[PDB]
Amino acid sequence: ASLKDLEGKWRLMESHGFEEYMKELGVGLALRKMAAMAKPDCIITCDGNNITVKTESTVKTTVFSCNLGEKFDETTADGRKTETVCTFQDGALVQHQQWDGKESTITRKLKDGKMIVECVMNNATCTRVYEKVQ
Ligand SMILES: CCCCCCCCCCCCCCCCCCCC(=O)NCCO
Ligand SMILES: [Cl-]
Repeated sequence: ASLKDLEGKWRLMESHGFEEYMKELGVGLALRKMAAMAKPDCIITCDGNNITVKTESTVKTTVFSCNLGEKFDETTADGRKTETVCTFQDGALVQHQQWDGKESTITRKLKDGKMIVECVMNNATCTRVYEKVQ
């Protein structure tokens, strides 16, 4: 699996543990239900080391653009202001966020033609499965 393998337009097909993950993040109920219901597309572009992740929905669209391994300031879809580093490790794009002495990691990996997005914060894990839009 490679970084360029992640590039493209992706649609959410399956989600597990998302609500609990968002609660661990501190997302309130109203916002949680909105997030869970509006099921996005995630557009990723990989121009060399320069990685852009755009998450699009009818309710909110967020984008970050980073260089691999360089720390950057991210404003997340729920409004957290984090310091983030993306790395590439064992076939996965690893996005590590830190804010308020807390941390979360989001891993994106191509498995069997699908993008698997694993989100961890503390004891709360979320798995989200995306498929490539034709
Ligand atoms: C999928 C993005 C959430 C939908 C966009 C926000 C919609 C409503 C606005 C605010 C509600 C906040 C929802 C959770 C935001 C960030 C949690 C991590 C999302 C993520 O990377 N999730 C892994 C999949 O990319
Ligand atoms: Cl930002």
